[PDB]
Amino acid sequence: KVEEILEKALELVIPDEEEVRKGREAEEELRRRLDELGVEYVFVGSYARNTWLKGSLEIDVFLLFPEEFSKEELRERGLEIGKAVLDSYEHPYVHGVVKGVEVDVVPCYKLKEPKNIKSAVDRTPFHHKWLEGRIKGKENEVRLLKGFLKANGIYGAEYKVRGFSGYLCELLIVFYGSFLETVKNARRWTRRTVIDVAKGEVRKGEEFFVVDPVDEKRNVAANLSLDNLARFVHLCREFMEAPSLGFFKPKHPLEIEPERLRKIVEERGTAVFAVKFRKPDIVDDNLYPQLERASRKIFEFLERENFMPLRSAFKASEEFCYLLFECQIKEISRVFRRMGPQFEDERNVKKFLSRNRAFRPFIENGRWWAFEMRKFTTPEEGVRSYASTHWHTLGKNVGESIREYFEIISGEKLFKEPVTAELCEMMGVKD
Ligand SMILES: Nc1ccn([C@@H]2O[C@H](COP(=O)(O)OP(=O)(O)OP(=O)(O)O)[C@@H](O)[C@H]2O)c(=O)n1
Ligand SMILES: [Mg+2]
Ligand SMILES: [Mg+2]
Repeated sequence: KVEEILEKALELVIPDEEEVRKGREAEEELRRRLDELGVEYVFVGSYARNTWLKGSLEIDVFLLFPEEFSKEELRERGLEIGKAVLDSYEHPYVHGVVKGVEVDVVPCYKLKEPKNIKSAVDRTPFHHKWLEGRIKGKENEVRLLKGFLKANGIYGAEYKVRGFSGYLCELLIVFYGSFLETVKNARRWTRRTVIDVAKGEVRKGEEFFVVDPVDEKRNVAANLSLDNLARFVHLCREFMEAPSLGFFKPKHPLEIEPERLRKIVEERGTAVFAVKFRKPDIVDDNLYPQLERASRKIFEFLERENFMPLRSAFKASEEFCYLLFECQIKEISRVFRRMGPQFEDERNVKKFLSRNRAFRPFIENGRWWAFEMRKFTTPEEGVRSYASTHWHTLGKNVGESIREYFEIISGEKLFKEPVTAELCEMMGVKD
């Protein structure tokens, strides 16, 4: 059964004649442009090992340079070989297109093996060398892994996904031999599982760690979040229990009507709202970590102010960002208890009592307390206040945007914004 499912899964993960066509054209051409210049380079991507997922074609070329320091020559070479170009940020590289195919031209040292100068980009060539000879023949196993992860939103080590990188997928296929064996054993991974590829061993450690065979101190699964690891383990246990081709297919967007959402929310009886603001002009890897931090600070504020947040989420559209929240408390009393000093402190007590208040302070369990008034009674009002004077804690660029402008939105108005998918997921809505 399973083998039959994996067989049909291949038709979803293995590229196609018309994209294996573009990659074969752009490659020859790129070599021609690189050779004429007499450049030293090496293709090192998923493309270079035919392990790239269907529809995800892209080429990675690393230019090799000695022991000198400013490879602004790369800026030069790339621009001179790529039909179109862009500078993506020791991180600046050329990204463009050649014969229609996306290409990355990156600056590294033709290092006579492991040492890596201010390593990062310099490791990429060894990663390729280490894999090239071990992955041969299992290309499609890698593809099944990638396709499986992707269909479930966990392929990609970028901050927006915090999932499994392509490289991590190839080390795993190499360690276990195949996609199936990988999932079968991933059913027993724990948050303390250490997969040491170079030593062919699995042990227990401090956190989930997949030792890079090229550099033992590096955790290849550094960006995989604890929760996406958990989801993969659970997915594996589910697939083996009942394999289905559906695990290799994107789930379909819960086409939900605003009136059905209003009904779910009034039925849950919670306060559902979002903070809307202009999306700052920064790259995803910079934006997402700020959206996560801004969402956590606001959640912590809601917890502290006793609005009992249930869950939060965020969304980045083309022009705006949204921080979504759901709280168990829609309204809290205007009066609250303010803690005073122990009865023994004559001086501080006199001070605590000198303040004018609508009600009389009192002693309880040896300490003075006073009833005082809150400056807001709903989580929406609480957040309007917080976002107005504590935007500095919400990330450098996200906070600056909120400082210029933001609005708290709820109800139908909220349902009209492009955040319905996030809302449904946040509340666990099902079809
Ligand atoms: N040690 C490294 C460092 C970087 N890359 C590059 O980092 C990006 C991740 O790619 P890879 O790990 O090869 O997998 P994907 O490119 O995601 O492959 P696919 O989209 O086809 O699934 C790629 O452009 C790849 O060229 C790599 O392969 N190995
Ligand atoms: Mg690639
Ligand atoms: Mg790339």
